[PDB]
Amino acid sequence: DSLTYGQFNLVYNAFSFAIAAMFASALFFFSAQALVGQRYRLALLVSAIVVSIAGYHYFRIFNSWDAAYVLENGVYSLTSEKFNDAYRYVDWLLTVPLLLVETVAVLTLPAKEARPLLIKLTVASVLMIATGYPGEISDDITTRIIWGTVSTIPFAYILYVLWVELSRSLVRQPAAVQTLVRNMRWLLLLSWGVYPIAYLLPMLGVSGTSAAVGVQVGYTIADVLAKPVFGLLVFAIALVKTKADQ
Amino acid sequence: DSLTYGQFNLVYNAFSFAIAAMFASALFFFSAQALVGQRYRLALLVSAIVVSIAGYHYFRIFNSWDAAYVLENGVYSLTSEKFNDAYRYVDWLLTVPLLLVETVAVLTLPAKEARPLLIKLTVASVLMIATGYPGEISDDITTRIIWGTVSTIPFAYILYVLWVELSRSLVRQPAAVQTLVRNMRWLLLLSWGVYPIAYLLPMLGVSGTSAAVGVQVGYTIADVLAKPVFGLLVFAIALVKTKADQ
Ligand SMILES: *C/C=C(C)/C=C/C=C(C)/C=C/C1=C(C)CCCC1(C)C
Ligand SMILES: *C/C=C(C)/C=C/C=C(C)/C=C/C1=C(C)CCCC1(C)C
Ligand SMILES: CCCCCCCCCCCC
Ligand SMILES: CCCCCCCCCCCC
Ligand SMILES: CCCCCCCCCC
Ligand SMILES: CCCCCCCCCC
Repeated sequence: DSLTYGQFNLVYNAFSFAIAAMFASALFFFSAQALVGQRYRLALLVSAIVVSIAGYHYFRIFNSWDAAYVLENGVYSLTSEKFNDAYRYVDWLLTVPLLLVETVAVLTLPAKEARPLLIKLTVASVLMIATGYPGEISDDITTRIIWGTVSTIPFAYILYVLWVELSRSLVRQPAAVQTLVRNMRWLLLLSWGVYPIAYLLPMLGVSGTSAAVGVQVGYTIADVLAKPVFGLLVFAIALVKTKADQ
Repeated sequence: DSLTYGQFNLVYNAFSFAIAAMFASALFFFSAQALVGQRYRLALLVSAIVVSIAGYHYFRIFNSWDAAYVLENGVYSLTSEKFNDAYRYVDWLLTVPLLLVETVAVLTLPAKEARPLLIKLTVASVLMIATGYPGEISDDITTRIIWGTVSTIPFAYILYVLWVELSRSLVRQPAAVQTLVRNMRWLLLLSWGVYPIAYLLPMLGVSGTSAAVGVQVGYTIADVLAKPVFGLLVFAIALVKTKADQ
């Protein structure tokens, strides 16, 4: 249905803020390669690639939102072009595996262990995103609950596996490294937890237009926390690891 | 006069974006003290203080803008509470001298030279900001040109002195340090140059409401470039200097 002034702007502003955050962080992460040792530059480069891809999609998402509504009679009425919910899920399919690479890369695990860990996590993320999409686009609450519950299964698998692997990497490492890795553990858990909570809004009653606004804003803030903010923690780990290698 | 939908939002969004950028960078700069040597932590702390103060004032600026207009008849009409142009100039009076401290602090000059350099630059910045304010608030174009031209005199003095001092600090320093200091020279010149250009908009013809929107947006983007973005360059210099001290 139609959207109020404040509702259209909240999403409009959220997408504009995301474009700026992704592209500005892309420049930072790319240049920050020169501040860390050679062994950790791949994690910085992948982080720059992640936010560049997300920045491209938020540019497309911004245009899809702008073209979906029209200001008339003091409100925003729905136009003929429907909002493209697929841009975000296509973005997730590409960037979430890259986020997993960035995470494993800064920990410097041996290839015999890093490779099967990455495949299992990447396969799980594809299952998570693929099962979430039909529930995301449904107009039916029961359907949204069923697909979303299925999507929680690989979601819990990824977070459990990453918590254990990050905890196992702590051993022997210097104290400054250990504190950053422990805090990366929590930022991963809390930022990724925003997504299913935001997915739950259309079923907590409330107006359907208010729920749809909350979902779009929630996913956007979550993307900012899980990609550029998370990337800053990866950058700090690379700095301290570079120093420990003297 | 009254403001269109898009005009009120552009400023509304600009102030919201500034609050987020200042407070998020404040947390980063405060914590980044732990990534640099003890001799450079003061520059990081002052940078955190700068953006915390600016964040407070943009919170007050955001509320003053929100309270100055009211949505009615599909437009925004001017309310009884007038917008407070003084918040920004009071903010500049406090943070610009602190920005000058941050700049001198990361260069590690001796006290016999750092102290008189800081006093002369601080006195010039007060003169620059104080003479600019009467021209900023005038409804008369001739008055805006006269006070603004006077304000350009200490403005040019500050930029000339900082260019020379930064250039003189280059000597002997390692190659990685020298490139960052040269780029800090340019970011300072270009970011500070946005302010008088934005000040010029109300005299290039154009609608008065469009000019007022452009001034507020221009100053806000300039503040983001000259405080948190500039602070990231200071942080990089402190990182490379920490390493050169081995
Ligand atoms: C950069 C983008 C990222 C890190 C995407 C994260 C997405 C999730 C963690 C997915 C959450 C979902 C469920 C667990 C609940 C059902 C619906 C989903 C797909 C949103
Ligand atoms: C963080 C805030 C900063 C760095 C403020 C910078 C302000 C200026 C460089 C002042 C510019 C002005 C003139 C040179 C032209 C006349 C009006 C002014 C005050 C805006
Ligand atoms: C850092 C590189 C990102 C470049 C983003 C370009 C986005 C172009 C969108 C074109 C849509 C037609
Ligand atoms: C980082 C500390 C900044 C705290 C900003 C608080 C702003 C409070 C504004 C109160 C206005 C009444
Ligand atoms: C669905 C939430 C999964 C949380 C994983 C955390 C595992 C910690 C166990 C030590
Ligand atoms: C008003 C612009 C002042 C520019 C100062 C740059 C000085 C460079 C001379 C070497």
